[PDB]
Amino acid sequence: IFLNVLEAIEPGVVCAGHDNNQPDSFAALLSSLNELGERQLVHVVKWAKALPGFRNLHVDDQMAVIQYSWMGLMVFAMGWRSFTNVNSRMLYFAPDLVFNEYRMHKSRMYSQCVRMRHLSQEFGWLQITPQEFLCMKALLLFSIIPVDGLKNQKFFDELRMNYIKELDRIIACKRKNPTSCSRRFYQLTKLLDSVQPIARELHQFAFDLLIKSHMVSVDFPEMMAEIISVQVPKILSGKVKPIYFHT
Ligand SMILES: C[C@]12CCC(=O)C[C@H]1CC[C@@H]1[C@@H]2CC[C@]2(C)[C@@H](O)CC[C@@H]12
Repeated sequence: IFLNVLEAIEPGVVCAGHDNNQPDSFAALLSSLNELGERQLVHVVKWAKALPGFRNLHVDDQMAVIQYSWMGLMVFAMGWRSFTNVNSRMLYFAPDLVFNEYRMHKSRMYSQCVRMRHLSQEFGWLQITPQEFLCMKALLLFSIIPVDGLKNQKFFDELRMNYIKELDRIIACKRKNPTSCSRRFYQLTKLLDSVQPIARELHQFAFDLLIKSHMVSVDFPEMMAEIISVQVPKILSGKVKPIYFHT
């Protein structure tokens, strides 16, 4: 039943509304990414809330969890769109916002894009399964919290453990078998850990851009400006940190 839900609640295609007739300018690319950000945020919020056992979390923790994991969730899904649609050649942000080397450099985000392209490849280098992808993605929502804990840390802990057990079950139940029930787990949890450092580089980047955003003609939609100035700082200042499997 768990896999039915994830498959059933998987959001669809989200376009960024990017004008591809216009030249690839830093402000153009980042504004489109920003807008894409506002657009996917809406979806992620509706996805997370329809997640199994999500309502078991306290109200502001439901929101907290979302406002802290959104960067990680979106990159992971983006990495995945890149794998299916284009074999991780280029980064598939949206059908109308595909980044190539030029764009990557022409976004002043080259290095970060290398890491994400690198992630998309892992989906291939490991032959990651659509069912594993979904579970992994779900687990990402419960992978970053305040060091002083949430309102009801207990419920969150119950919720996080169960999701881990599921990622473990779709690695055991008949389908691909292989006693590799361990090697496969070490690797996925290893892949899961790797989205975090990538998400941090983007967190810092989004932040600096926002501070001097109007100095570079870069528009930040409402929701995005709020979360980057209110929630991301807590991550960057160390108040909220990611949960790592390996450490
Ligand atoms: C989450 C988004 C938007 C949704 C997506 O598919 C990928 C992705 C990764 C880069 C983020 C971007 C939103 C806008 C940000 C945060 C920019 O300010 C700098 C990095 C961008």
